[PDB]
Amino acid sequence: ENDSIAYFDGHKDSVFAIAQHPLYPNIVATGGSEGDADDAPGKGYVLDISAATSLNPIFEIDGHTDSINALTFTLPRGDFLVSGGMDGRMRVYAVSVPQNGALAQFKFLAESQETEEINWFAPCPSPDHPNTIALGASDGSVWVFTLDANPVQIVQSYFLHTGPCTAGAWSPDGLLLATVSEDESLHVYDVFGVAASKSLVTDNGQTVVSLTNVDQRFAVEGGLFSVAVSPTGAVVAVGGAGGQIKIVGLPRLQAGTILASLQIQSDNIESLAFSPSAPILAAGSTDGSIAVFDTSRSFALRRHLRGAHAEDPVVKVEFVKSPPNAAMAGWLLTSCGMDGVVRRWDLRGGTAGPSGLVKEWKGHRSGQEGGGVLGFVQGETGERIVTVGDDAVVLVFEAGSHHHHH
Repeated sequence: ENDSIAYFDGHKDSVFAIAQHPLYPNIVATGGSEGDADDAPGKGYVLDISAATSLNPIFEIDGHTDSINALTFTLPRGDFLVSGGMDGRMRVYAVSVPQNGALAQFKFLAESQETEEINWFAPCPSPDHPNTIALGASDGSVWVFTLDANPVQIVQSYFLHTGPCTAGAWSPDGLLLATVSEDESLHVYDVFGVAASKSLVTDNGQTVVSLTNVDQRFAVEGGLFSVAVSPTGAVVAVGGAGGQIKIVGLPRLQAGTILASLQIQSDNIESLAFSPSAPILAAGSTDGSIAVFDTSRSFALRRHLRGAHAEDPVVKVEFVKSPPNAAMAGWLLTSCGMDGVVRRWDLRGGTAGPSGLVKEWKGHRSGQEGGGVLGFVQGETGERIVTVGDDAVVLVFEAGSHHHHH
């Protein structure tokens, strides 16, 4: 019924976004809508989960005149907290986390509003370019900013998509940024100019891969909604309408060709994740299923988990980076859905060539009752999961790998 060990009910309506500090997993920001009126503002909070039953915020994020839709702490060390709204506002806060005193301080620095609606954030993982963030917007544009020193630098502003930019993902080296659109296009941007210097950019001078609706072998009718890049940076996966997934080659810094096409599930692929260390790709669908493909076997189907979240949308799937049982590295997947449940899966099973349900966490309302889980973070080890719900609640769950035996 309710597996949570703590909660936060301060949001007045849908909690759309959540971010976790990269060094301090107890520091989590949540953001969403304060109501359904046309003029309802957005609101965010910063929480300290180490206090985990009712949580009290350590900071409040004000200034958004519409729902907060995106949050991120910057890489590598969370120097900034950035909020992004349906008002197009990007608000930048400096973060200080004193190992001495009672910790976290947050200071507003700047606001940028180059678009009307922010759809997503993705921090750049390049160690060479700290505190760099990308976003995609409803006008199809993709912006890359660096937070340094006019504290907001514009690194890139791209206008290649012609419809809403629905998702973005960096390559692991942080040199490429892959984004997708409702208009069915994929563009992979040479953000820092490295590919251009190696004569690996397309005719438009900006991308290393550009595929659109005119490319018949690529076109996914109804649009693209998710994107993920493999751990070696060798391929990008895009997911879209009708359960379709396309695998496209990237240059290593071969490029732009379709290496595999998939369509096992029946509705929008809303979430895609490559395992960080097992040769598998997981896809979550609006139809409630998760599908697992073997990346070293032409993306053969390993397992089709029908009803992973009943017949409600699978909103997010994400691999546990460093599970307590080191032997399970790369094989443990956490998912959340509009059924109001968070689940974790052991993906070793299935057809691997030459259920797997591990744990369920309940507490949110289902979509049918006005809830649904819209997002989560789970730290490095997956042992503490913090959720955001359409039922305006934030929950904290634990995996309990440490039994504290006597």
